[PDB]
Amino acid sequence: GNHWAVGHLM
Repeated sequence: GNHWAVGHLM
């Protein structure tokens, strides 16, 4: 998607 890394931290 646009940014999955955001789901790992937040």
